[PDB]
Amino acid sequence: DQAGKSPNAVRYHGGDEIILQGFHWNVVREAPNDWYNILRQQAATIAADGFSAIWMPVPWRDFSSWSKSGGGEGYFWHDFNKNGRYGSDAQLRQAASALGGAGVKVLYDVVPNHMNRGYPDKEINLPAGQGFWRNDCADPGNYPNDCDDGDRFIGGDADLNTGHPQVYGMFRDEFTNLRSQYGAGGFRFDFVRGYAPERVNSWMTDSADNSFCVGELWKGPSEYPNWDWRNTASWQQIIKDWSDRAKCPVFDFALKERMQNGSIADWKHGLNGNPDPRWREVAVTFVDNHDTGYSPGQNGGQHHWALQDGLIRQAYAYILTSPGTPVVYWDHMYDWGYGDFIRQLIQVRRAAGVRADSAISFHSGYSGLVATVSGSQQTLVVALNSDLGNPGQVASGSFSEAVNASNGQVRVWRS
Ligand SMILES: [Ca+2]
Ligand SMILES: [Ca+2]
Repeated sequence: DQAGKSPNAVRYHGGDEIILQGFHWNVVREAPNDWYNILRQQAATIAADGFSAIWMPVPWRDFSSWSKSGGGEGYFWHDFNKNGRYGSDAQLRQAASALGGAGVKVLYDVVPNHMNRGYPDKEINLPAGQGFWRNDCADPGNYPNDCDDGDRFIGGDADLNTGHPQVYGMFRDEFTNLRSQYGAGGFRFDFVRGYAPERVNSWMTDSADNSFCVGELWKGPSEYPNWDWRNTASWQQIIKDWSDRAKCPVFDFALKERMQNGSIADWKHGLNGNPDPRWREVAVTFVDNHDTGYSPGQNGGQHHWALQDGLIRQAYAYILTSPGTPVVYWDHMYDWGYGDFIRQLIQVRRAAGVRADSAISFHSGYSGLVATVSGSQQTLVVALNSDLGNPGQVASGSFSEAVNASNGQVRVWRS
């Protein structure tokens, strides 16, 4: 495990990570209070599967509820107290210790934008009029106000002024706490549209400068004001700009949007297919998450922007063999049976020495997606839903079949 910063000081931790998203949306309903125990017991497996890092659920306790229903998942926490719906503080430490022990870094999901303000019994009480809240200032709309330099969450009445010295300080100390007592190797920043990118850089600088970080910025061009450059920019340029300011890798929503709206050939338009390595290397690719995808149980979870089952293998084949840093959804790996297939690809990625900044070229004369990836050990030829007949039609060298699945729809060759 190589550990540096990118040539632009982006905290990609050597560009060699392979992340497991360690939960699904309904864990709190399906394995109530038992999730950390399950992870502790799976640690050896996760490690054996080839993951270098795991994205843990929000550790901050959440006892919210709303009604079809939800609550307690962590995105509406009331405290920094770890005795929540995923398990106890003690179980968390054991889980973290087991994962860290098996060689898997622990990335914690953190939610700095808002908190369950109205929760009666909480350890954190910030009064109104004092400037701790967004709503302490005039709230025109879902736009920055003087009390909050980002967008608001729903109504914006739970929005924190993360720029308030005492609020900034509060998060900063919790981040240090997670690192010193909960074995945090990094953080996944939730709803980065809600506060300044610069703040993420400060928090990282202050608490875990050399760790891995990733921000989730899900906001399309049409969501910015008409006069904003972003209103007419590509998905790639919007997320790249955030990454440049936060100095953290960013979820590849450009690739997700093409997976959802374009054809397989169009997948070459995510951040990760960018010809500039300074662009590609900060991309954190995924297929689905707790939000966009399905989850076992209750109403199939959230499924806000789910990838159809007929493209699941193709999607994994693509992210596991290409530039950027890939993320595997718990469910595809461990619930739905794609595990064996994902394991082979992880092995293929590792054997070829594919990293965040590896070069990728797309070949125009065949159907589907055809790409050549220059891994540091080997060259891979990837043909998805293609008529390509032999790897030699697009690349020089001697190739062996590495993967052949879904009736030739997924094919990978190594040099
Ligand atoms: Ca690394
Ligand atoms: Ca906000």
